[PDB]
Amino acid sequence: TRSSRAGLQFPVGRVHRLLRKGNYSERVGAGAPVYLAAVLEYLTAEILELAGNAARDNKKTRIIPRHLQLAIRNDEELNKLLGRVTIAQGGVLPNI
DNA sequence: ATCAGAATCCCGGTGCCGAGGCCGCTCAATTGGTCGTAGACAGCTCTAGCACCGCTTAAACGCACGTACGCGCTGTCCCCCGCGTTTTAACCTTTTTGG
Repeated sequence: TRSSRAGLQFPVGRVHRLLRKGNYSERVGAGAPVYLAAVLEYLTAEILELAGNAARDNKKTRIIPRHLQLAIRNDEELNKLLGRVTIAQGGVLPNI
């Protein structure tokens, strides 16, 4: 599989097919889906790292939307990235 | 009815084939940088004054804190219905002594 060749866990074939069927360009090079999969995997790893930290901070072993909201709004770079999104059941940060 | 497990089929991966998109080189010449001189309106330094921001006092009145009462999403009382057995009716049948 093309994920194994790149040492990845995200799919390369699926992403290539979505880029192909998304009406983005006439043709798609072979180095774009690998790079994009790597970026997405890095970003999800960062998100899940901070959300797991936030869930342990609450002494829970399973991540809920509240911990995702806390991880997002507590990280400056992520909170700047996800500045317009609202998370259902995410709540708000404690701020008086 | 969702969740876990068995069977298979279709979509990701291998194989091979073609055509062109784009990399590369080379050439043109526009425009962007670079400087220099001259002019003068704009910036600036400063002075001076006052008006507006900020602190302080007062008033009150209208939100919060609190106890008493209100209301449409959920608990009791009943208008409505299909269906049962019943009540009521028009009808048919049979026979009218013995010798």
